[PDB]
Amino acid sequence: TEEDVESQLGLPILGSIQKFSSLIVHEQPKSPISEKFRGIRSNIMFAPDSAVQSIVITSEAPGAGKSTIAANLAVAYAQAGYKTLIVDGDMRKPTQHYIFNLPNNEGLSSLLLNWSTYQDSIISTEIEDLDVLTSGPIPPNPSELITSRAFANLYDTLLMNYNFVIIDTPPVNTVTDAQLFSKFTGNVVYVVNSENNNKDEVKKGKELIEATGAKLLGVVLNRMPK
Repeated sequence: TEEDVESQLGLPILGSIQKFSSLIVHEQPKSPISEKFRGIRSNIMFAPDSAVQSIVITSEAPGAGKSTIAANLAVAYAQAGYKTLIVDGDMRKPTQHYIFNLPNNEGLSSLLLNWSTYQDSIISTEIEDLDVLTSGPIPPNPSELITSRAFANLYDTLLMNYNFVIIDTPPVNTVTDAQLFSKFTGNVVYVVNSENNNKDEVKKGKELIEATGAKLLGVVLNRMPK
């Protein structure tokens, strides 16, 4: 199935994740699934002259499990020794505060608008070397925030303070938020729901990501069978 997707979509497979509290890499660190997350990490970082310090994670459509992939990949980076930040850049339908069991009264949107401080907006989790910047309150104008000087300045600060930054984003099919964040990271990981029978959507997502000019590092195939 992996080889089918690699050829039909024309992208390398960074890893395939079987169907499977969300944080399997933390709760079951020796599991074969957790090892596949470590394989994704390794495939991103060892692919010579790439210096990847940050990535956008997006998907072809809603319901692909993208946010769970992003969170577990962040745990894998932290376990490998990277001081890691996961940013919930989906300010429309945020989920990282649910995944990590955190409040969402302060986060990305409030930080950018000066309603909360840097120090208050980023939370250190109970997992060593893993911090989370939740989305904050839902703004009426998310794309304006992403393209603001405020975000450009924040991004520079994050690169000073973290060895690796992962930005979860909305799916790429209807809004351009993922593309706008890709200006900053220069790098995108594409989560594809293997259960999605609409291959036009899968192919279109690749096209949309490539149109940014960012490096499409490869695909994470999710919800694979045993």
